[PDB]
Amino acid sequence: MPLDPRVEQFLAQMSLAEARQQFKQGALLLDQMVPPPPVDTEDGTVVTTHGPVRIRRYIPDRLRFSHPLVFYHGGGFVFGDIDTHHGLVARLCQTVGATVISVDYSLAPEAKFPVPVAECIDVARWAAHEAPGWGLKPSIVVAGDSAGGNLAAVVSQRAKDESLPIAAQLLFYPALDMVHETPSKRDFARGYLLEADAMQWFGEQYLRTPDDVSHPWASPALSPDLTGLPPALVITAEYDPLRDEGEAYAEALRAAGVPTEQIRFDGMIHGFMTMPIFPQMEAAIEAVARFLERID
Ligand SMILES: CCCC[C@@H](CC)COC(=O)c1ccccc1C(=O)OC[C@@H](CC)CCCC
Ligand SMILES: CCCC[C@@H](CC)COC(=O)c1ccccc1C(=O)OC[C@@H](CC)CCCC
Repeated sequence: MPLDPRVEQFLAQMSLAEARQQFKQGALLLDQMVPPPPVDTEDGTVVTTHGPVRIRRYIPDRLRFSHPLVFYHGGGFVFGDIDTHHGLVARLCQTVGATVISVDYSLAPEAKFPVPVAECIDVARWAAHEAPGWGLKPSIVVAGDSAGGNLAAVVSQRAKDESLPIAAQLLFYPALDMVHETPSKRDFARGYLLEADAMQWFGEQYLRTPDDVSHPWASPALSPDLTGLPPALVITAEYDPLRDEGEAYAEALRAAGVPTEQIRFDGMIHGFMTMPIFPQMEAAIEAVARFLERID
């Protein structure tokens, strides 16, 4: 099932602080290539158990969905911010007609595992508490892309113990298994934007020691019991190392009686939902909207 022609062409044609700017610079380029919709935003800070975490609450023109979204951005645990993922959250907000809190969680290696996992829970728990004050259901919807998809997944699995109501989880090409090699991983290890060397490195920045790989707050795919987790939208790209662990984990949720929609965007690569030059980005944001209609 061959590459999308638009993605094909993108691939064809190409210090910590330095690489971060570079990645910020790459994002904002795209945001000028394809302007985001305007949206009302508030800046703010949540008092978490690991310090203050900056957040941005998005507010849609029409409010249609009954629960807040909590978005954890990607970037491999080392890159990204609220501004990097403005393009996606903006659209999620307006297309879905929901309130989104984009979380500025602490980055690695200056914060190590499992600090951001903690932050993300505290913020979710904060949003649950705030939700009635906005005229919404206390339940929330966690969402993320890649590393952020990982957090979403982990927050969901801790949700019951942490007494945090979650009505759904949205996983955009997440990382779920740092222990197992998989056909897609292996097969798409170099040349499809997300590479294996990058992934080894990210895991050195993020983890304390190499044994953290088999920890379920790092590898949520390894948790043997998935019964009664929140409904899941699991979106994967075809030519992506993380594709296979994403799809297996979705099959597993489904076998554990968790309402699951899994969707592969054929011909696409990892990161495509923060890459608005592709039509498939907004096609997936449409999938998020449709899925979330079914949650009530
Ligand atoms: C704008 C969104 C895309 C950005 C993308 C980089 C281009 C990052 O997306 C990822 O999913 C990711 C990519 C590379 C490395 C890691 C990840 C990831 O989250 O965990 C994978 C494990 C594997 C050992 C590493 C950390 C181990 C504690
Ligand atoms: C269902 C969970 C997938 C996760 C994975 C890791 C545990 C297990 O994969 C397999 O068991 C597998 C083994 C041999 C051949 C294919 C597959 C497979 O996934 O087929 C995916 C096909 C189209 C449907 C790709 C076509 C486009 C490139």
